[PDB]
Amino acid sequence: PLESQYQVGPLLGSGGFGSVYSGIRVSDNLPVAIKHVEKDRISDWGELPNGTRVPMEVVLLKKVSSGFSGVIRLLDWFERPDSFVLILERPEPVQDLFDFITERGALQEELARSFFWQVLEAVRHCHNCGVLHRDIKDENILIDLNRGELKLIDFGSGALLKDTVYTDFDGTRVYSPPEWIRYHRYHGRSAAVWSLGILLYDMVCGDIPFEHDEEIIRGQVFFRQRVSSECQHLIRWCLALRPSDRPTFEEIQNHPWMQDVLLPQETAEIHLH
Ligand SMILES: O=C1c2c(O)ccc(O)c2C(=O)c2c(NCCNCCO)ccc(NCCNCCO)c21
Ligand SMILES: O=C1c2c(O)ccc(O)c2C(=O)c2c(NCCNCCO)ccc(NCCNCCO)c21
Repeated sequence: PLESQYQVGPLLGSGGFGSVYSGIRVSDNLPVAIKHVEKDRISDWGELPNGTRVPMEVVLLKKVSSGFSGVIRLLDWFERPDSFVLILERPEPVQDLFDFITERGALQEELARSFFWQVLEAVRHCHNCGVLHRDIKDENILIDLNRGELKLIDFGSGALLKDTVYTDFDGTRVYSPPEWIRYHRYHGRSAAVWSLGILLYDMVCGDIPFEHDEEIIRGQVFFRQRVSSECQHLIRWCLALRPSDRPTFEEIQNHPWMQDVLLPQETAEIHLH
């Protein structure tokens, strides 16, 4: 039922997470992405309502895929003998935020404020649906080039949101909070806020702030680019060393720098058309 309902196009990516292909649904020609994950490499399983044994990513994608948001939706999934196959939305034309920043260098503040805000909305929606992504970064963000809408993509290192400590981490190191580096333990919200601080610095600086553990643990932030007294403050607050000194989502979104965000459409008009 799988290779009959969907027509595979070119490979889009591959790596730790598996392989992703461009796809068309025959039913009607909606762009889709086809994500192959091999059973052997799944470290983390869950179970759906009806109680089947699936990869966590599927559990998580299902909890966030209801209604609209800034998260790319799971349209359907299939099991095979050595792999799971996931059918997801595909914006058209699309480019990931990594390449986007790579191409234009640092982003104008107005453009960063728009993008960052949309990320905030997406992460809120996930936190809301009891999901924690745990790997927010430029390359897990797709941009729908036409509508100026951002979308989150890879739940592979995700986990259900819970209020107790986490002692496993699979996201990228350079993006991991100092409490992880030092103690091999973190809480979800505050660690998300840290990575959001990394994401924001990246957007405005062209680059990430820290590379090596000692730089992460030190937590000192240098700007290689002109950035407003105020973005610098928000970035620094997100990257506070002590988790409890970081802002909540709400405080981020009420930050002076987050005022008068653009809508995605006008963002595209001004910065993508
Ligand atoms: O295109 C997707 C994609 C999609 O279109 C719809 C849903 C999805 O879940 C994906 C997707 O997961 C994807 C890639 N996997 C995530 C890489 N994460 C690295 C872990 O740190 C890795 C690469 C990838 N290709 C994006 C296109 N990149 C070139 C233009 O920037 C994708
Ligand atoms: O994404 C990584 C990265 C990763 O995903 C996994 C392992 C890694 O070691 C990196 C990484 O080193 C990296 C960058 N280099 C760090 C040096 N910058 C601060 C000076 O210490 C500098 C930038 C960077 N991200 C690219 C940001 N997007 C714009 C493209 O230039 C990375």
